[PDB]
Amino acid sequence: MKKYGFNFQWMYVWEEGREPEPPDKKALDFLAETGFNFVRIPVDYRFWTRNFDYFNPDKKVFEYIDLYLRECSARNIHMCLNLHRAPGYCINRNDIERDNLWLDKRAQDGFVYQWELFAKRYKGVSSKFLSFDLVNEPPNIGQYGLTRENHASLIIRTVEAIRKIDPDREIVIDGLGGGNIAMPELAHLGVVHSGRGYQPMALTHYQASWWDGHKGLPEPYYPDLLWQGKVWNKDTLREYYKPWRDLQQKGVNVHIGEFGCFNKTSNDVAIRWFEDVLSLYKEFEWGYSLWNFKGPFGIVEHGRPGAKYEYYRGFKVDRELLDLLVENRV
Repeated sequence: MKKYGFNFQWMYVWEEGREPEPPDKKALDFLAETGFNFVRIPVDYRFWTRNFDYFNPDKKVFEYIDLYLRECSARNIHMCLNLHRAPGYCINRNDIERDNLWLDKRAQDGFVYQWELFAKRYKGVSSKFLSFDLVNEPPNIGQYGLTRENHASLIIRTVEAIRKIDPDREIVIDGLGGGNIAMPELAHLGVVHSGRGYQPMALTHYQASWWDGHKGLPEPYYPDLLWQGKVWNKDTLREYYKPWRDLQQKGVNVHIGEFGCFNKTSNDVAIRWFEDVLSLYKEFEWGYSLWNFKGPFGIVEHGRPGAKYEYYRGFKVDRELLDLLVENRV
């Protein structure tokens, strides 16, 4: 059974005094009632770590993760725990970190220790219900000193550390270059390779303040969107996914950990793009997880101009988008 669901930001970004959110049981009920069976939980290690003191985690905070797992499992939903901001790295505001995970031994030791903590805490929980997504969207080769070699070495070290404690724990790794680049060098590790559905960024992240490349972009149109001297359409998406498909043909399990469109793009344009990526996922037999359930990248009153919402099982949803998400499952 393929994994279809949503990412939830309950413990996504830490701020002084901010407590992680309780699981959104009503949202989880919606997922269960509409056939979704997957939830990705990207977390900020600062929720349990003070001033980079990696080896002194506040384990009391893990009770929230226990709760998320319990509520997901009760509704037959698989939970994928991800370190979004990990010791020494976050794709967003990496400058806030003291260390650099890709080169610093102290950060790597802290990172491995975090994963060993979770491996020990959840040893015995079936992979049917729980998987570990090591680190969200690693940077581009040449950024922060990352190379395919040192990234692979760190992933292998972490995977071996987790497996020494719990050999049955399913592990997921994100593609390089912000989840865009396939990793044939890690194909034999027996882990899920997780890609993304945000291309073309000119469409999905149009007017997204956190994305530097949004500067000077024209109002998105689709298909055949001209961006960076390249025309984007379904054929271009196939080219983009080819390296991932080549790996899947070799026996590697692939999944789309995050995908979606921001809420500044015209809805007709967004829907047209969704039809292409989702039809490709169906053809490839890939599972997928939308970035938001509620929010700009979600199905509940996202806000795109032209969109219409209707009450359905507890929420005001974009029925057209919800239908597309359901129709492309295999």
